[PDB]
Amino acid sequence: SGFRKMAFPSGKVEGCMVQVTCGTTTLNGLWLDDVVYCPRHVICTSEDMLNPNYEDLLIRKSNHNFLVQAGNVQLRVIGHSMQNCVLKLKVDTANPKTPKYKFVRIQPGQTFSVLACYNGSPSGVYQCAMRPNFTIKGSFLNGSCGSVGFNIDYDCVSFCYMHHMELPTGVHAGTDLEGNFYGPFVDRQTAQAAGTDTTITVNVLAWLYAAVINGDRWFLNRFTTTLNDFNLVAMKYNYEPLTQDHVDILGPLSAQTGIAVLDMCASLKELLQNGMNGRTILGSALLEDEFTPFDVVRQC
Amino acid sequence: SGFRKMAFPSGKVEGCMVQVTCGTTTLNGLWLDDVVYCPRHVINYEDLLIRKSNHNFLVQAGNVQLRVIGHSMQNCVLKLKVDTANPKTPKYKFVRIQPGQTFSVLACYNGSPSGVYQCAMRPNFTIKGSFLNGSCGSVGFNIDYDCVSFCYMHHMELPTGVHAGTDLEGNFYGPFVDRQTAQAAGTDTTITVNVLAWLYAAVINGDRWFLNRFTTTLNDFNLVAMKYNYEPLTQDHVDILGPLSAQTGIAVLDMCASLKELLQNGMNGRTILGSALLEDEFTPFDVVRQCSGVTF
Ligand SMILES: CN(C)CCOc1ccc2c(NC(=O)Cc3cccc(Cl)c3)cncc2c1
Ligand SMILES: CN(C)CCOc1ccc2c(NC(=O)Cc3cccc(Cl)c3)cncc2c1
Ligand SMILES: [Cl-]
Repeated sequence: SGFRKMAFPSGKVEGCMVQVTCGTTTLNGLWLDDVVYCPRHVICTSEDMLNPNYEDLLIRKSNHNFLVQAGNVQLRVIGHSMQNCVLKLKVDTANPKTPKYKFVRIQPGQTFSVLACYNGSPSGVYQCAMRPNFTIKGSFLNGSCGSVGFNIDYDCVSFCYMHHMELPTGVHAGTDLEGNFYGPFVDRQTAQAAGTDTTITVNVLAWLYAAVINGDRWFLNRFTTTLNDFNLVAMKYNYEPLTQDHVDILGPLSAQTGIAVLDMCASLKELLQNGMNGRTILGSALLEDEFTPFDVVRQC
Repeated sequence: SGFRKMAFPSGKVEGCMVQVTCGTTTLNGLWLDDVVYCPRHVINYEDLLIRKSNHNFLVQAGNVQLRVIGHSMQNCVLKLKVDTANPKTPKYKFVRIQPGQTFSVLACYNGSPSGVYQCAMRPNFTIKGSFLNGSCGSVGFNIDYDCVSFCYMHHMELPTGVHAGTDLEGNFYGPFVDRQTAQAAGTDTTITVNVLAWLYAAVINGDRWFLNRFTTTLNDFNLVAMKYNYEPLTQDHVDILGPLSAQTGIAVLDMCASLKELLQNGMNGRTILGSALLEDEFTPFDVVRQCSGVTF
């Protein structure tokens, strides 16, 4: 019993964190086999950030300009290449702590653990989700760039995010491990703003099923709804549309609790209309959207 | 920017988790040097233990079976002497924490770490954890520099869904016993010094709507706080909040008048750090650590 925001154990990722220095800029790198992956803006000065020409900046660099430090040991850079917004530094030593891993690009609504690092040293681990507007609501300070997001399903680490920047509203933007940004962002100091954010509907419904599994039923009702009527109501509260794929994904939790997805959609509509009335659901006074249907089944 | 419930990196603890089986019972153990620590309920405990032999305890570290060469009981923890020292044993200490203090939990099943979360020792000595059957022996910890301080070992779930356990010397937190009997957590209270620390974290992050021009005496604040089931605020707590008070320019008793108005009037449809409730599971040290980026 109980329901917590749970992160994956970070050990397999801690053994991969290194510090990367280029000129006056220092950030974090991910050392897997003989390659260190880091944001390409490590080659930039703050002056270069408005309109950097990364190809022009990188051709001017030599291997010995990149200072890589793994713990108290200096790694030797023997090559470099740029792949989208990530720099891949070939090193002379393979990481003996390299776990079984994959690079995965996630969709909005998906959750992952973040190992926040500074100077190649892990400082903390927290759980978060890719927002519908492609930002993450992280907890990051200057020097956290290169900190990674991951999932550990079984013994394989799936790296899905690398931190690159903080937007003016305090939210964060980054790329997958192939250097492709999530969202319409660029690694440039230019007028960029996150689009209006919305609530991850399929995740709130999963969390309502978690509340039912944990004994809480106060919010249930005798009503059902059509998917279209639910979406018409949900849009008004800045909730993401619920698709038939989401209804299908909620099938197992619906079968376990005996509450049809559209019946649970009707409790959600009522909660949006009424508020919580001094009550809580799983210790929260707000509707939680950072637990996927998969996370609920795994934890409960 | 941003404020998350953050746990310590769990790596140094993952390398210590093992599975312990005795008869039909399987739970988790903590392998430090040549000793495996686990809840004694895995087996009148001294009468039950005298009947056991070393080979009855099946200890598994990954895909390797460890040989038990001895055993002893210390309070509610069983200490299994093994023939192999853990090469991954980190620098560690066993520490007993106070209510209000926070720690990270590495939840395990079958000696395998499944998750890490951050939590607080409630004033009623329970923890609001997330645990299923088989989680027993999962440990709570903090990290100071490169030293792991083990402070909690999970033993059981109470009827209300909250959890109870011991320090690593086997002493329970709270008035609990490790047996099947009618036990209930006492009425819980809010950790006042922690809510104030989280209000300072909100100010540091740009959330100031709850600030007011007023101040209060410590006595008047405590008279009001005792009415809302909030823990008393001591002069030690006021002293501990000193650094955050100096950084934000808001005196502790000035922040108390804000908390008093929040208790009497409510949040009024507003949120603080994305929450509609007052959060009490961040200590003043956790706030300074997260808002400064201390590493391990
Ligand atoms: C001042 N106040 C907002 C405190 C927090 O300050 C910060 C300041 C910087 C942060 C950061 N770094 C960058 O954004 C660097 C950068 C700049 C332009 C483009 C790119 Cl691609 C990269 C990352 N994460 C968090 C950061 C919090
Ligand atoms: C509510 N229930 C239907 C679902 C959750 O099931 C549980 C069931 C058991 C849980 C558990 N184990 C024990 O309590 C075992 C035990 C029994 C009596 C005395 C002692 Cl000292 C130990 C630990 N942590 C979580 C547990 C969640
Ligand atoms: Cl995905």
